[PDB]
Amino acid sequence: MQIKTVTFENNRGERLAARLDLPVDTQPVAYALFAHCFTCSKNLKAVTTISRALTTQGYAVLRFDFTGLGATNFEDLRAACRFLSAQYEPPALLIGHSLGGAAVLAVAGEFPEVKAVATIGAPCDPAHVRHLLRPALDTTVGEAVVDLGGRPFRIKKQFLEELERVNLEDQVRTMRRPLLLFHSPTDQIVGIENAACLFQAARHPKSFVSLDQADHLLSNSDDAAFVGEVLGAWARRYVG
Repeated sequence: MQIKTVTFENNRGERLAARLDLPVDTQPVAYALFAHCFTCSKNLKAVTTISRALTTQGYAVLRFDFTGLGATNFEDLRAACRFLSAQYEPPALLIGHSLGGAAVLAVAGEFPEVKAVATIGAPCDPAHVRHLLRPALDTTVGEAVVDLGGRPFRIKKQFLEELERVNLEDQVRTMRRPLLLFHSPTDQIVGIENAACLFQAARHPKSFVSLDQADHLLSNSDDAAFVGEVLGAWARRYVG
């Protein structure tokens, strides 16, 4: 594995940063976009453990920090996908954790080259997102403060507005791509009922893997390794 810092712009010319994790394979089996909220934790051990499991299997992984902790919206995720399409290969796998999971599910259908989608702890609807969010104080307008049980962060109000308008369950039903949902039954932030909701909305192929006693932010790195290894093995059926 080699890790690189990358930079790219969105359609407003704003500069975004990400980390690109490359495998030993000169040609990766696939490039994955991984939109996540693990930056809410005390460290990045969860996301680097997942990413390392994927690079071990030959994937390249673009880690996109959805929290902005180092304000996000759908266009920033699209910008990351365009960056991969231009400078690498269009991503064949989308991965989303927490709010990032809701985001990748809502945009996956926009990208024909995406062959598989996987999420971790994703909420299924606006009511369960509202549980996590409150309006931020205006000065910079139109943002919200998110609480996932760790470091809080800001996002654009446009995110929930757009998510509510496109309807996540409709998007999942019409995605026409294989889906893998990970969720902990003991998740205190986004309840396990959200995974059942998403699974019922989806069409086959659809899959679900239980994270047993894991927490929302995967603070046990054994759980993060598990997610990465299973995800990589599963997606290989579809990406090549």
